[PDB]
This record gives sequence, structure tokens and C-alpha cells, in this order.
Amino acid sequence: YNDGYDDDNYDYIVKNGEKWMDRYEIDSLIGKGSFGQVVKAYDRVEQEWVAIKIIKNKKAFLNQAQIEVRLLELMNKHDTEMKYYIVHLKRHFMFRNHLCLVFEMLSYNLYDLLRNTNFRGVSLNLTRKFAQQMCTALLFLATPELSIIHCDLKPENILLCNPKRSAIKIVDFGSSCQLGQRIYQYIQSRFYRSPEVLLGMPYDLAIDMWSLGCILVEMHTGEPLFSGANEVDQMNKIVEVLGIPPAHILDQAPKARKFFEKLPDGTWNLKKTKKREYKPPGTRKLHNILGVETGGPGGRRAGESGHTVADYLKFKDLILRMLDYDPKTRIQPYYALQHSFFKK
Ligand SMILES: COC(=O)c1ccc(Cl)c(NC(=O)c2cc3cnc(OC)nc3[nH]c2=O)c1
Repeated sequence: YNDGYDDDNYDYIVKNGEKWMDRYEIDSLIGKGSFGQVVKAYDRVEQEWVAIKIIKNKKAFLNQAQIEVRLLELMNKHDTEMKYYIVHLKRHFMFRNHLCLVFEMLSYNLYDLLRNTNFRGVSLNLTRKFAQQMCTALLFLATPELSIIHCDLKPENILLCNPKRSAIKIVDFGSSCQLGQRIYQYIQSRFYRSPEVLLGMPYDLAIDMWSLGCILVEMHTGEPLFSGANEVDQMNKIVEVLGIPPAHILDQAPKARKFFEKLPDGTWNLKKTKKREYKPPGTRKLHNILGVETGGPGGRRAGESGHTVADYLKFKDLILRMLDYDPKTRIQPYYALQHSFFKK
């Protein structure tokens, strides 16, 4: 495969120590998703470490990363301090028939952070800071001459700048597109996937806000809010919390009948089944998941500072505005930043 340079998966067979182009000194592998791999490497020419995202040697994979690069370059050259919430693409190049993107090295991602605490969750204060950054990040992406949809927000694609501080950056625009230049129907990671996408409807930037909604709850509770094993499970878990999606949406949804049934009288219910598996629609209240009046998630924050019922009621209000079923009334970043959960 690729004159012995690649494994059977179209991935470059990384070798520690290797020096590419009399410049980069590959130390090791540090990331390996569906896109390919990410390695740690010393840039001799600039005297710094970098992360190198090695794209899979495969036409569909390369072609998509070419889109990542057009969008990364567009974000990076935009003069506004908000652009510092999106990671910096220093260079790209072809090497051994792989596209390679050279990035500033960042630190652990938010998933690693959750794991570091044994999934007890991070503080409501910390979560606030992440949320605050994310919404400013999304606000940047929403600027008209950008209008970029990330499409795969989740803890693993949000990284700490430095391991002991709380500045973060969004990475992985490998599934991103601009408004009106949509090309996939199946997108986002399942846990973080919006209802409009599960329903096969057209989507806009509001899908990132759904994802953020779910992420922030997870960051605080330490477990995914909606953890479906497949699309049918996913939509049922959402329903447990928010009830049946409103009729105006289902009526225009190609995949409505993958999960739902229209009744003679025009209302919608879940599909008939053989058999109890889910809580009744809307009876798994975000109010209890978060532990608003019971000392937070699991009771784990009972009488700690920064975790008042009033903090939680604010928080909860934001999340539910983020998980609005309707993409046209779901809270957009501008207004989310004005939310009272961010007062001082
Ligand atoms: C899919 O990932 C991407 O598109 C992407 C795009 C751009 C970047 Cl800068 C990355 N960065 C990393 O993966 C990365 C992984 C690390 C793992 N471990 C550690 O130990 C502290 N530090 C890391 N620092 C990193 O920057 C990833």
C-alpha cells in the first residue's frame, strides 16, 4: 500500500523519530480519528512543536480536507480577536501522497478533562467559562462572510490551550461546510446530533448550538445527556427529555416515520412497539438531571460555592433555549451571550 508507506486503512504508517523534508521531526502519534492521524512534531525551521494532521491517502478524504483548509484559512485571516477561539493552521503540504496540516500544538481536550475527574463533571463555574468561549466562537463562525457550520462539535474537538488554564480552542473542521453549501445528510456525532439532521431536513448554523447544549450538560454532569446507540435510540432519548417534536417540524420531515406516526387527528406520537424501554415523552426533566434543587448532578455539589439553585436555574434556562427543537427559534450566539447565566 502506497509503496509500503500506508497501512491497509489508507493511514500513513507513522514512525517515531522520522524527519520529513529536512524540517519536521515526528515524535509520536497523539490522535487517530476517521480523518487520519495527528502526530506531535518538532519544526526545526521555526524551533517549536506543532501538531500535524495527516489526512488519509484517499480521494474522498483528501478532497474533504481541502475543504477543511479553505475554511481554516478563511477563519485564520479574519482580523478580530474572536478568531483566537478557532485553532491556527500554520501550513499545509503534500508528503508521501498525504495532505498534512500543520497546527499550533494545544493541550488535552474536554473529554480528557472529564475523564481526569472520573466523570464526576467539572464545576458550574468552569462550565460557564467554556460555554462563554464556545458561544463567542460560534458568534465568530456566524459572521456573514464566514457562515461556517462546524458540524462535529463534541468534547473531543474542543481543546485546552494550556493544561492548567481554561482557554479553549475548537479544532477539526473536517466535516464543516458553509451555509448553503451542504453536502452530507448523515452528520455530527450521534450524541451531539441535532433533530433536524436525524430527521433528514435542511440544516444551518443552529446545529452547532444543539451540540453545545449537549456538551455543556455533559461537562457538568460527566455523562452524555442523550447517549443513543443508533439514530432510533438517539431520537427516543431526546424525546424522553423534551417530548414529541412539534407537528410543524415533523410535517416537513423526510424521516419523520423512521421514529414517529401521524394520527388521524393530525398530532404525532412515537411509533407503536411490540414493550417498555423509554421514559414517557418529556418526563426525564432536565431539572432533575442537573440536580437544580438537590445539590447538582448526583447530589455531588451539595453546599459548595458556585452552585446555588439560582445559578442552576439560569444554566438550565440557557440549555433548554439551546435544545429548542425549532432551528429558527433556537437561541443564536449573540443572544446566548446576553443570557443572564453570564452576568458577573
Ligand atoms: C481531529 O483533530 C484535529 O483536527 C486537530 C486539529 C488541530 C490540532 Cl492542534 C489538534 N491537536 C491535537 O490533536 C492535539 C492532541 C493532543 C493530545 N495530547 C496532548 O497531551 C497534552 N496534547 C495534545 N495537543 C493537541 O493539539 C487536533
